Amino acid sequence: APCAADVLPGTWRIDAKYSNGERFEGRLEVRPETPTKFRIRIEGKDSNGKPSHKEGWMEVRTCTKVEVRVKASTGEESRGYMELKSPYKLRLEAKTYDRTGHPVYKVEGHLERIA
Repeated sequence: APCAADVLPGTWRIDAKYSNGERFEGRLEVRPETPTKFRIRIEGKDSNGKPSHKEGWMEVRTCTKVEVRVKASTGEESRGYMELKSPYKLRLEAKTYDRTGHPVYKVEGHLERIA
C-alpha cells in the first residue's frame, strides 16, 4: 500500500473536534520540503464562524504515520500524529498547549484530500 508521504502534498479538508467541546472546520495545505518533511498551513473556523490559522511542519515516522507540529500566533502549539487510513484519508490526534506549555485540549479529526 502507498505510504503517507506519497499522498500528503496538496490540499486537504479538515474537520476536527476538541476535548473542550469546540470544533474546527477548514483546509490544510501541504508543501514538500524534503523527502521526510513537509510544511503545512491550516486555515478554518470554529462553530461560531471565528477564523483561526496555524502553521508548522509534518515529519514522516512510519509508512502510515506522520508527526505534526503547528503553532498559532497566540503562542499555542499543537503536536500529534496523522495516520493514513486510505489513499485520500487521514486521522488526526493531537494535544494543544498554551504559551507556558500547559495542556489546554486534545484534538481528534479527519482529513480528506481535495487537491
